[PDB]
Amino acid sequence: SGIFRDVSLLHKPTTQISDFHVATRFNDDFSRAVLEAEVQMCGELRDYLRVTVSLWQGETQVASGTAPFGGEIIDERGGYADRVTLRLNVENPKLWSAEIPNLYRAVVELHTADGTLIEAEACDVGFREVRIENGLLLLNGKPLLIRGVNRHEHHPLHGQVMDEQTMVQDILLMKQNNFNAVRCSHYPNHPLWYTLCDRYGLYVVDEANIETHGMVPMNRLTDDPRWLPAMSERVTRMVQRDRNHPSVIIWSLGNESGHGANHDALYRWIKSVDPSRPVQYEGGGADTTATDIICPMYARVDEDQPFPAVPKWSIKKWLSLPGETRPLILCEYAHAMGNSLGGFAKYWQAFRQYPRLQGGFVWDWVDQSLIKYDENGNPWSAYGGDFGDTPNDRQFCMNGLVFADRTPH
Amino acid sequence: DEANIETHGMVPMNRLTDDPRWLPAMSERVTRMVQRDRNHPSVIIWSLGNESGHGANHDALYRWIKSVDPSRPVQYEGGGADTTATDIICPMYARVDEDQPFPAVPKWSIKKWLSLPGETRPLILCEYAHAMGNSLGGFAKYWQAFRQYPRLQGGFVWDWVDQSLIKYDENGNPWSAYGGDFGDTPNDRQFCMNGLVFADRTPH
Ligand SMILES: [Mg+2]
Ligand SMILES: [Mg+2]
Ligand code: NA
Ligand code: NA
Ligand code: NA
Ligand code: NA
Repeated sequence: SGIFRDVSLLHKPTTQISDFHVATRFNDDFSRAVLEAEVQMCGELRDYLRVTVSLWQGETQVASGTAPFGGEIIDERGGYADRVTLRLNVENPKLWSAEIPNLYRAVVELHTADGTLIEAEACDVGFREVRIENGLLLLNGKPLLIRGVNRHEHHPLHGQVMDEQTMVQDILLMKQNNFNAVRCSHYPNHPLWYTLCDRYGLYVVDEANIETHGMVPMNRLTDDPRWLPAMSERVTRMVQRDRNHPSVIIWSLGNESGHGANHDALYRWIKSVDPSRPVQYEGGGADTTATDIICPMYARVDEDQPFPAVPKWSIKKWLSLPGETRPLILCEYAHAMGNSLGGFAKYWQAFRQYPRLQGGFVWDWVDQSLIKYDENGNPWSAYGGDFGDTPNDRQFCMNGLVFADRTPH
Repeated sequence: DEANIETHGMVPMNRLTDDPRWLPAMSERVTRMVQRDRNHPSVIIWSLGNESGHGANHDALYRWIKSVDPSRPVQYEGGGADTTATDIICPMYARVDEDQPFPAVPKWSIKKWLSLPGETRPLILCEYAHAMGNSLGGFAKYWQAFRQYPRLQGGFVWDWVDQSLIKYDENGNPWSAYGGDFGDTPNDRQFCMNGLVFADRTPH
């Protein structure tokens, strides 16, 4: 517990950019795109106001548009007098992917028409399309093969406080070891994480901070309308914060909270507000109505585990169950606890052989061990119960491909 | 119940089946079988023939059947086993786990075939486990997969009975003959003997 992420003070003008969303849509062969930027303002609404959105590739300005406020009519009462949508055409855009993280810079200027900049906001933009078609998850029209890992935010001396050095150290090692994707198990990450994945190039599953694993049954709260408000905020606020990062390719509704009607309501909310990314969620059997991707945890390659209600079928068998057509990407597989990873090659042979098996996220990146000091003051790696904590789950916190100090296992 | 149409020896295999001038001749082989056998309850699926590639005539006859007799699915393996002329993926000799990616008409592992993008049909092999001589090795692998995958609904082994013919030696004693034993040439030698049983019905 604690104030474990940054604290900052931000000055905004009274008339200000209160939100902005960037979208990139393409023609059939990705040789042409339209960047659309919806900008909202708060404060003093007057006809002299304008928004200019400009797009840059390095020091070159590739496109630019300026418009006054006032969006299209949307209903019988008119439109949003406090919003404007700019549409910029971009020819032959450089596309973003984890393989080549090409980025542009969009600068959003709020200004008077006669030239006074009130304030400017901005973001890195990655031109890419994410869509599931005919049972395949495609990025820029090609089927991805997810070489992923789940990564908690953990430092053996600082706990849950993340620092830039550590995050960079982690991304370098991930890429050096042929990973191309990371799942934010199980909550939104420190904001710099997304910037780093956008820039170095990693596909990201951004996940709402909702996990109620200890309830019995697991959906007791998620199926209860009284908890819809608290859950809604964890999903909606994450989307509002991270929707313009190109690294985020899939939204997740949280983890191990069964399948409740509140997940269905929230799945639909995100599909309405952000049609650019698929939404996934493993709870309730990994292939419920609240997921666009079959995303089991620890389903085996050939072996079925037919538990009642929530069986974990062989992944090859799961894809062809009667009526199923979605792609399957394990949200967790190959639990790397201790001397583990036995059978890892079996998963990769399957992924390469079956088109709709598009990979998965290993559990997990780094052991959650903490540093303790002995009588002589020498450091040593501690696990559950080592701090007097009880009940505890002992070494179950160490499931990493790397030790807490980032030395590889 | 399968129409008497097989043009395996043409090059390419659908040379006649894609030619409209052969539509009439083919149509009769399909329509007159349906007219004759459509009241038999044992017939559960109609087949458009065998190893004749995939031609427009097949599509035409597939729809004829579906229109006159909706009570039975229609299958046909030619042209890759999953064409528009078949309601069942019905490959011949596709293996359980191993793909055989031949050009144009690949034979995918049956487990993978079910799940190719967009595919939803059931899979029943029209022929599998070629029982020629000392054979049937790996037969259990097919059955373990059929029981594990709902959409893998079985198959028809190739085949029941060896096509050997009896000949008699100098002393008048009978012996089992195969291709070339009658002076026939060219011939395909023992490839006519692929059965689970000998010609006289003694089992292999
Ligand atoms: Mg305990
Ligand atoms: Mg010969
Ligand atoms: Na694949
Ligand atoms: Na754990
Ligand atoms: Na089956
Ligand atoms: Na034969």
